[PDB]
Amino acid sequence: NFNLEHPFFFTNNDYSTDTSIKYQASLPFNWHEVMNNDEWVYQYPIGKFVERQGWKIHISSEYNSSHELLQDVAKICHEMRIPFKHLSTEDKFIMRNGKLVSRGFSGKFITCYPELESVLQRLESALKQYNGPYILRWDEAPIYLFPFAIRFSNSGGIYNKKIILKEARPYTGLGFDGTYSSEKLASECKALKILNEWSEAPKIYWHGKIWEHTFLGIEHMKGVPLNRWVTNNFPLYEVVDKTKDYLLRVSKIVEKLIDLTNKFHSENVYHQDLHLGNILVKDEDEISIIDWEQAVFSNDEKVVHKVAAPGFRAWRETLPSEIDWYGIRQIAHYLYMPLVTTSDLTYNYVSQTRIEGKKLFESLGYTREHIDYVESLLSYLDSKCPQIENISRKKVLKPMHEIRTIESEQDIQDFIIKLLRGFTLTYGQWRKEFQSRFFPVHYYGLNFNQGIAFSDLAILWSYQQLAKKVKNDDYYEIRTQVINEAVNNFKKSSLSGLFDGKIGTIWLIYEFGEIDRAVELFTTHFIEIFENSQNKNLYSGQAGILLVGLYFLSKGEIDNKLGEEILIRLREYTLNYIENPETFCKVVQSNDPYENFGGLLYGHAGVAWLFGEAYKLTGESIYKNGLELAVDKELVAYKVDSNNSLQYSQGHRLLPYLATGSAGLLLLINRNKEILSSKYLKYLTSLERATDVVFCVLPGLFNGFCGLEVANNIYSDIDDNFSGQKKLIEQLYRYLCVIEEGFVIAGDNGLKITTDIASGFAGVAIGLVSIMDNKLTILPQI
Amino acid sequence: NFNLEHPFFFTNNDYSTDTSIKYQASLPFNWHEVMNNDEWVYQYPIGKFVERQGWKIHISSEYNSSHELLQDVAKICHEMRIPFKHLSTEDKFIMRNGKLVSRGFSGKFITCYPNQNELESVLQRLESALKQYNGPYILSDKRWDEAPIYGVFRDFLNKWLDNAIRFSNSGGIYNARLKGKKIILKEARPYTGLGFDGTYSSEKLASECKALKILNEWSEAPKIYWHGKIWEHTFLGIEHMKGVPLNRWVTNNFPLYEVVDKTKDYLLRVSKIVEKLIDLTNKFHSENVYHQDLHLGNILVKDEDEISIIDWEQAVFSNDEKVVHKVAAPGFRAWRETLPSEIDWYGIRQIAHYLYMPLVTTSDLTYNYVSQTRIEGKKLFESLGYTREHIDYVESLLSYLDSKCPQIENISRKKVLKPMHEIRTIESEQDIQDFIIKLLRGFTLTYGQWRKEFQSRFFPVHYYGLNFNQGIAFSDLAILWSYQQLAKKVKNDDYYEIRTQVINEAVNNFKKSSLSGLFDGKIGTIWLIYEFGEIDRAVELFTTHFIEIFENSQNKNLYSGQAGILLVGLYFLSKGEIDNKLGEEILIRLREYTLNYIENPETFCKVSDVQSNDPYENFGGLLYGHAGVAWLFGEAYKLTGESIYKNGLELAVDKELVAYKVDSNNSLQYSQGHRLLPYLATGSAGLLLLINRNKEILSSKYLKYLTSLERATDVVFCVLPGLFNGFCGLEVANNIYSDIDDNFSGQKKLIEQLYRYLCVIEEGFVIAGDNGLKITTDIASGFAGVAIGLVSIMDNKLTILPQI
Ligand SMILES: Nc1nc2c(ncn2[C@@H]2O[C@H](COP(=O)(O)OP(=O)(O)OP(=O)(O)O)[C@@H](O)[C@H]2O)c(=O)[nH]1
Repeated sequence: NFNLEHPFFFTNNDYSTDTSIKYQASLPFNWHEVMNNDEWVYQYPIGKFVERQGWKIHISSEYNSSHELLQDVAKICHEMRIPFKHLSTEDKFIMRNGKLVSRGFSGKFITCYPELESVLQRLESALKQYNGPYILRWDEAPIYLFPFAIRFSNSGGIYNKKIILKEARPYTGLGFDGTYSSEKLASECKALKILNEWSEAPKIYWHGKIWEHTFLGIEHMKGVPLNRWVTNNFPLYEVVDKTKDYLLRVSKIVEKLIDLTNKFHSENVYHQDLHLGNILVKDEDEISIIDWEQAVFSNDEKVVHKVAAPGFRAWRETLPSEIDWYGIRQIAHYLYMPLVTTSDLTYNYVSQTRIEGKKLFESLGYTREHIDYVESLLSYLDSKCPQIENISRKKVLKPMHEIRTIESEQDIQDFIIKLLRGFTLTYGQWRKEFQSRFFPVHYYGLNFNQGIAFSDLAILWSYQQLAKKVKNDDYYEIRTQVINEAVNNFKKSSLSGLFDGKIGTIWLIYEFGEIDRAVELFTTHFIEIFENSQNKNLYSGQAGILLVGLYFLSKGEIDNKLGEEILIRLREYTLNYIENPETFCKVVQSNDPYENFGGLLYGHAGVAWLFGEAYKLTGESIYKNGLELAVDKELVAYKVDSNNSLQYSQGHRLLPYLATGSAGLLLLINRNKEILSSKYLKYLTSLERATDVVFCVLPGLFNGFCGLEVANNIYSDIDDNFSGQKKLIEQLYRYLCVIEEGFVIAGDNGLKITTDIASGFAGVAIGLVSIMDNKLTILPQI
Repeated sequence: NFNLEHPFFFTNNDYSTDTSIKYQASLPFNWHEVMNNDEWVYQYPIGKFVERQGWKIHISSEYNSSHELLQDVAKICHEMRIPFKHLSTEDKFIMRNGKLVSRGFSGKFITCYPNQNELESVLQRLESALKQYNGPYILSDKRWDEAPIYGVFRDFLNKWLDNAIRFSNSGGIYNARLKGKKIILKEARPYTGLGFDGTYSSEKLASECKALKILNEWSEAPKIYWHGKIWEHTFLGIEHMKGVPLNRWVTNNFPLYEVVDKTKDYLLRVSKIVEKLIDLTNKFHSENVYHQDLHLGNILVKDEDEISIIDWEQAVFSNDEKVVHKVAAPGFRAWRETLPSEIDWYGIRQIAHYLYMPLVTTSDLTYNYVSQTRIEGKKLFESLGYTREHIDYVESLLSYLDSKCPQIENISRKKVLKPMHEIRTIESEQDIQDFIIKLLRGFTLTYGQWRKEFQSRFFPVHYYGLNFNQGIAFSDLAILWSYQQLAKKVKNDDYYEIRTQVINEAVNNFKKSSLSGLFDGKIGTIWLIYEFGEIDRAVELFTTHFIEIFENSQNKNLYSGQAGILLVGLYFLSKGEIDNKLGEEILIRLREYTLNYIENPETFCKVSDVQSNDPYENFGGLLYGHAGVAWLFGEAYKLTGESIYKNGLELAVDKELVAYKVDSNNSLQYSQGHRLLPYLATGSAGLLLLINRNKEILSSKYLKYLTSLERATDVVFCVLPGLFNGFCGLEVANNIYSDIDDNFSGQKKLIEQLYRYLCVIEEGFVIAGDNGLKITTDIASGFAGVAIGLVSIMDNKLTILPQI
C-alpha cells in the first residue's frame, strides 16, 4: 500500500521531504498564520463571529508569474474580514495542479471563504491580467465554482480510418521542469509534420480548438506490442521452434530499427522516448513507432531524461543523439533474453544476460553460422553510445562479467558462502537509516513482523539453518534483541495464522532455540490463539494453527491434557471438512499474497499437507479419504497446455512454480508415495514436462524458478544430489547482482534488493536446504 | 550544553537536517560504497588486507572548483591501487573549513589510504593532474608537496622530515603594537571562513581597505597604520583608541534607584549621543560608504560624550541592488532585502533606543521592538521627574530616526510576534486579575508549537537544563503544578489528560535517574505527587524508594543534596499521615544530621567569584547555599520546640553575612566576581526571605539587618523577568512576610514593572527567557516563575519550599 522510491530499498510514506521554494504573505495582526495540516497556513482571525462557513468561493493560479498574484491578494486583507490561506511550497503547487491528482483538488492555490457585500472592485482592478488553471460563476476574473477512453487523467486523455484523440486542456500537467502538455502537442505538430514521407508514422490533423483546447488526432496504426510477440514467440518450450529460423527473425528487427534510426537523425529531430510500448510490429514483421511527445529540436543542448517507461532512463546527462541510441541498444538486447527490468537500478545491466544467451542457444542447439551475426550487430551498437559514469548511489549494484560452470560439490560450497554475506551487507545498509522494522523487505510486506512471510525473524531462522547446513560475526546479540522484541509485542497484534499470524512465531520460538520458553508460551497462549473461529487457510487460518500444534504433540514435550483435546480439535476439524470444500478456499493477475485464491500456500493443497501429515501417527481411514479429495480439488483449475503439460490458469497469464502452480502439487505427490494410488502417482509424467522450462522471470521460491527446481529435485527415492543442484545453480545465475564479495536477489517487479521468503535472499536459502535435506523445512513435517 | 537556533524555541542537536550540492565518483568493477557515520562515503576494493597505523593521505579542496577535483582524482587513482573516502555534503565543507569548528578538524575533504609499498607510486601520477589546483593551509595534518595533497584504518616519504582576546578558526582578532601607537588587528588564512552566502575572510577583511581610506581624515573613524602581506595571511591594523562600550555605559550611568545621581539631567546627557550619530550617518552616506554592521559593542563612547565607531569590516560600496543581511549581531539584523544604505536605519536607529530603556535583545525574535522601550521610558522619567522640556525634544529627535527608517514588509514565520502598543494603569481588582486571565494563553500557545514539531520532551525549556526532566527546577511536573495554583486564584481546558501523562512518566522513568535531590532529583518528584493531589502514591513511593534514596545521596546542600530530603521528611512527620516507626527513624536521622552539622559548617557548603548563570556553578544563595540549611533548622525549631536547634540559625546567618559588601548607597549585596545580585535565589532577597517571620524566635541581634536589605532590594530596573534570577522575586521578598495586611503594593508594583518584558504572539503576554531569543515556560525565567510569585504574596508564605 505504501509505494515510494529510494535509492535501493522501498520505504513507507514517511521519508520524503519538502525542500522547495516556499510561499509567503507578509500580513499584519488580527490574523493568525498557524499551520495545522502542513499544506496551508491556516487562519481564523481575532475578534470574530465566524459564520457557519457554507458555500465557498475559489480563485486559481498559474506557474508563469505566481510570485505576483499572492502579494496582490495579501494587500486585499487590510480591508474587511476573510479567511486568508495559501499553499505552503511550490512542490504542493506542482502536485496539486499536475499529473495524477483528482479534479476536486486542482486549481486551488489561494483561498477565500464567504456576511459581506459579495463584491469588491479593487481586487478586480489589480487582477484580470492573470487567467488560467480553471476548475470544472458569479463574476469576472479567475473565479471558478466539432470536426468529428483507455487512460483517464485530469490533465488530458486518450480516446478512441478510425482516429485516436490526444487532447490537453490549457495550463495543466506541470512537471519538475516547467513544461506543459499543450507545450508538447506543438512539439509533435512540428516533429511529425517535419517527416511525413514514411509509412510507419501517422498524419497530423489538428481539427480545431473548440472552447480553447489543444487537440491532436492521429489514425489507428496496425501492429502488436513487441512484448506479446516475444512471449508468444520465444522458445520457452524446447520444441515450439520451427527447426531453427528465429535468430534469423531477430535480424529483421535488428536491421530495420538500425536502418530507420539513422535517417531521422538527418532531419534534426530526436525522439528521446524509446521503450517497448512504442515499437509495434505489424503482420509480416513490419515495424511502427508511436508517442513522439518528447522530441527536442536541438543537438548542442543537453537534457537529462525526465519521463520514460521502467527500464530505459539515461544516466547523468548526455547529448540527445545518445538518448535515442540507448533505446536501440537496450531494445536490441531485449530480444536476446527478456531481462531489462532491473536496469533502472543496475547500470550496464546487459552483459550477464547476453553472455549466458550464447550458452543457452548452444545448449538448445543452433547453428553457429546464423549465431555469428547478431553478436556483431550488438557489437556495432557499442560504438554509438559511449561509457557514462554511474552516480546517484545506485552504483554499487554491479553485474558480473565472468561465469564458470559447475563440476563438483565445492561449487555449491562456495555458492552458499557468497550468498550468506549478502545478508549482512543488506542489513548494514538498512539498520543505519531506519529503525521501524529491522530487516529490509519487499514493499507489500513493509509493515509485518510475524510468521513465515515478509518478516523479521523468519529470515533470521533461514540465515542460521543454512549456516548450520554449511560448515564454518554478531549473530547472538541480534538474536537476543529479536527474541526479546518478538515476545514483547506478542500481544496487540490482531491477526492469527501460521505464515502471517501468531502461532508462526510460536513455531520459531521452538525451532530457533529456547525449547522451554516455547512450551510455557504455548500453554499460556495457544487456546486464545485458537478458539476464535476466523479463517481456515494455511496462510492465515485454523489449519495453520492446528498443524503446528500436532507437530508439538508428536514432538514429545507436552502434557497429557493438551495432547488429548488438541487431537480432539483436529478430529473435529476434519469432521467439519466432511463434504464442503469451498469453506476454506476458492475452487486477474497479481504478485502480492492476499488477493490470490489458490495454489499450495494460498489454496487447497495446504489442507492436503495436514491430511497427509495426520495419517502417520493416526493410520485411520478418514484421514486417507480427505487426502485424495484435497489433492483432486486442487487440480480443478488446471488446463491442458499446448504441449502435453498442466499449468495453473489465472487470467491470460500462465503459472508455473511452487506457490500457485503445478510445482507445489508435484512436490506433494512426490512426498506421499506410499499412501497415494497408481491413478494419482502417474501424474508425475505430465507435470515433469511442465516444470522444466528454460525461462521464468521471477527468482524467488514463492515466485519462479527456485520453486520449479525444488519440486523436481527433492524426493525421487534416490540419493543423487549433484545433478539435483546443478540445474538450479546454472540457471539461477541470470537473476543475481553483485555487491562486494556476495550476491543479492531483487524481488518481483525488480528495482530493489530484498530479504524475504517471498522472493529474496531467504527463499533460495530455504530451497537449497530443501534440495539436500528432503523435508521442505518451512512446512511442518513430523 | 545543547544550543541550536530555530524560528521560535531552542532545541538540541537533532533538528538540523541537511541540504547541499552532493558529490561522489565512479567505480569500475572492483569496489563498494558504505555510509559510515553520515559525513563520509567510503570506497575500497572487494577483499584486500592492507595495513595498520602506517600512513594515509589527506586531500583538501576549494569551494569554487570542488567537483572538478573529485573527477580529477577519481580516475587517476582507480588505476593502480588507492582506496579513499571523502565528505558527502557541501554544508559540512562549510563546517570543516570554517570559523567555529576547532583546529583538530580542519583542512580535510578527501582521505586516502594507500598501501605501504606504494606510497611513492600512488601520488607520482596522481599529483600531475592536480597542478592547477590550490587549497587551505595545513592544520592537524602534515606537509607533503605542492597541489592539494598533503592515523588508523580499521615507504619513500621519510625524506621530507600585546595580548589576545579572541581565538577562532579564522585566525584571530588579536591586539599588538607596531614595530607603537597601538594597533587593533584582524587576521585571516587561505580560503577559510564561509557562510551560506559564502565569502572568505580575506574578502571581508579587504572589503574595508577602501572604506577606511575614503574616510581617513575624519576624527571619529579608525586610521589604518599598517596593511600588507607578510605571508598569504593578511594583517590589517587600525589604531586603538580609549573609551567604554555603550552597553556598559548605559548600566554605569542609568538611575537604578531614586537616589543614585543628583543634579537630575540625564535626558540632556542623551542629546549629544543622538545628534552626533544622526549627522554622522548622513556624513558618510554620500561618498559611497555603507556600513552594514552596527551594534552596542561597536560604539566606544569617550570622555564627555564622544562617539568612536570602529570595525567597518562589512562595507558595501554601491547601492543599486537589494541584498539580505548576512552576518547578524545579538539583537541587530536587517529584515528581507533592503539596500545597503537602509541597513543603517534598522541599524544606528536601535542603538540610540538603548539609551532610554536598555532592552533591545528580543528584537531578533520580535520585529521592531522599540515601542515598549520608548513608551515606558517617558512614564519612568515622569514618575522620577527630571525635566518635562527634554522629553518632547528627545522623543522628536528619536522620531526623526523613525522618519528616516523605511517600513519593511514583515515576512517570515518570526512575524506572529508584534510588540505591544497599549498599556493601562491598574488601580482596581479586575485589572490585576485580567493579566492572569490572559497570561494563561501565553502558556497554552507555547505548548502546541513545541510538541507538534519536536517530540523528545513535553514542554519548552531554557537550554541550560534541557535533558533534565526531573524536579522542582527545569522540569515537567513542577511546571504543570505551578499552573494549577495560579488557575485556582482566578475564577472559571482539558488538562486532566495532560496531568495524567505527566504523572505516568513522572514515575515510569524514576529508576533511570542517576541523581537525587530536592529541586532536580528523585525526591522532588516524590513530594510533587503529595502536593499535586495524590496522597497514597506519595507514601508508597516515599517508603519503598526514599529509603535507598537517602542511603545513596552524597551532597549536603538543598538543591541536589541531603538537606531537602530530611526537610520534606520533617514536613511529612509534621502532617504525620503515615510514618510512625519510619517517622521515629527519620527523627533519629535528623539527630545525627544536626550534631554532625554543628561541628564545622565549612565542609558542607562553601562560605562566589565566578560570573556564570549556570545552576551547578553556584556556591552561595538561598537555594544554592547555606540559607536552605537555616530553612530546615528554622522549621525544625517550630514543630518540636527543642532548644538545641535554635543554635543553627545564628550560625548560618553569621556565616552568610561575611560575603556581602557595603557600597555608597549602604546596600548589602551579593558578590559574584564583579556583579551585584539583588535576586531571590543568589543574593539579597534570600536573607530577607529568611529573617522575617523568624523574628518571634530571634530578638535583637538579627532584626537590625531587615531595613538595610529592605531599602537595598528597591531597584527601579533590572533586565531579567524571573524568580530565581530575575526581577519578580524582588517584589515578592520585600513584602512576603508582612505582619501588616498589604496586597496592592505586592500586586501593583510587580504588575506595572512587568509590562516592559512582554511580546504578544496572539492576544497573549508571553515572557521571554534568559538571553531572550526564545519563548520558554520554565520556573527560573518563564511562565512558572511569575505564576508562583504572584500566588506567593496572595497566600502570604511561599510556594517553593515545604512549610512545616
Ligand atoms: N579596549 C578596546 N577594545 C577594542 C578596541 N578596538 C577593538 N576592540 C575589541 O574588539 C572587539 C569587538 O568584538 P565583536 O563585537 O565581537 O566583533 P569581532 O571581534 O569582529 O567578532 P564578531 O562577533 O565575529 O564580529 C571588542 O570585544 C574589543 O575587545 C579598542 O579600540 N579599545
